[PDB]
Amino acid sequence: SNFYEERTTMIAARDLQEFVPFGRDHCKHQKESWQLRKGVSEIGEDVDYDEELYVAGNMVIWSKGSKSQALAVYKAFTVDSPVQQALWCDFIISQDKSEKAYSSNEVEKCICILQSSCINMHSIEGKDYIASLPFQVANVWPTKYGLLFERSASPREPLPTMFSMLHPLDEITPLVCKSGSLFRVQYVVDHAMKIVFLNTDPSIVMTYDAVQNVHSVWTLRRVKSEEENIVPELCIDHLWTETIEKNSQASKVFITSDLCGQKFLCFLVESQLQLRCVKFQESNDKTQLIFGSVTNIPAKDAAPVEKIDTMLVLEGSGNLVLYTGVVRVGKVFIPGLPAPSLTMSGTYIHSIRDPVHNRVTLELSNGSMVRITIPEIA
Repeated sequence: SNFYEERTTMIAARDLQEFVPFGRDHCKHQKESWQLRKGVSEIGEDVDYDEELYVAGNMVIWSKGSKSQALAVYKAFTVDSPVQQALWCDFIISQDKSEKAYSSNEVEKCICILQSSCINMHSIEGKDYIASLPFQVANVWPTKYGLLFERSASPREPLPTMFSMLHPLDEITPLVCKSGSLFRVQYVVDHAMKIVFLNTDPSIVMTYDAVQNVHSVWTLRRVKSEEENIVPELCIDHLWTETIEKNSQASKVFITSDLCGQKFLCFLVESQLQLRCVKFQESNDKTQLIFGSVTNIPAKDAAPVEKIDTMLVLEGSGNLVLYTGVVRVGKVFIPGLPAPSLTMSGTYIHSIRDPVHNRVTLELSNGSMVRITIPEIA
């Protein structure tokens, strides 16, 4: 007899609901995009709030609601030309004078809407900032210090390709980079370097080097007073380059933690169907990051589920698999929606997105979208 001796683990997903972005209803009527993040509840309020930032054509819809409450609040913005990009961002108002772990910078939170002609920043407190950039914007990224712009491509004096904006009314300034050697700072001018990820805490940037086909991670910080070299405000400071087969630009990047607190920086390399997960941790003197082993996890797609310290992985086969960091926990089962080897339906999960609390969106192959709950394995 087996005597309860363990062999296989199966995870019960539950609380399945059709998902259609809130903003889809409140817009003109075809390209659309959105992102979800957690909203804030009041102190000791027992409810999970979602925020959605939705974009279609000339409109941006911000909304906040709950899966448990009927009504959501929303704010619509309409501009005159197609929205290139919309994002949440924040600008430092007052720098933290304290070393204590509870202390932080006072900041001004905004919704940033980018058009061809200009950029608009709408603060939560009610200020509309209007600015424009002297060049074409390929992409913009929120950072700990505001916004970071990538310029589209159009003696020897190359124009810098990356620019920070520390306050919506301030002049933008070129980014510099510092890269350590064994045996100095300079302007970012390489067009081969592509940003793929920003994070605020820890304050880092991940880039893909399009000619050497390897990713790098950097500390994003203020320039030091030895800026003897228009003067930069921010700097990217090389931390790590992967040791690695064609290696494409990462399609998705995120941080996850396992059950015992080990963090990983994970980036999905589509061309190899791998999720590369690199351990990292803060220095014990807390001045910078330390990087450990990298693990390749087979994946078509993946999403961190932060509230419960696990990560969902979608395999090439269409199987959903739950991880905690790089340790596989088990297959995830969804009532009504079998894996492909278990159904005659042509319907499979095409992709995974919008993790908030313990819920995640599945994009299904028949066009529709479904939101599910992943239980604590805690």
